[PDB]
Amino acid sequence: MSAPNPKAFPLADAALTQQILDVVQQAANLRQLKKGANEATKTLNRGISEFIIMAADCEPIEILLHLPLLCEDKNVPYVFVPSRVALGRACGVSRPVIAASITTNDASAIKTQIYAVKDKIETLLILEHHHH
Ligand SMILES: [Mg+2]
Repeated sequence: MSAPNPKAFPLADAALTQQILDVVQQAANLRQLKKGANEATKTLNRGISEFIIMAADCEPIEILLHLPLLCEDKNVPYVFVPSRVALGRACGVSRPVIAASITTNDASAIKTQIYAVKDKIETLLILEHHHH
């Protein structure tokens, strides 16, 4: 266990973290999720990312620092959760995950839950701090 990197902003609080992890889990089961920094980057480049989740304890943190920049340029919501171990479990994997992307599906059974998370993230972004 490690504390969130100072560059890991915005950081979802405990409540938002659980909300995010639960949606990530449902997205994993519905195969509406991409895992890893590279796969996440590609969803952004393709415009198929509803939102990006990153681990604040990613080490080294540099491997994912391009994501906040990319999301800001693409107007895509992004947030950091405190644990890569927890995000890994939510992704339905026995390994830590440092980045994940919930992909687009307007007919998704969990569309409303994804939209709810997006709105929460967007509100956080409005409250200061940008990577640019
Ligand atoms: Mg830019």
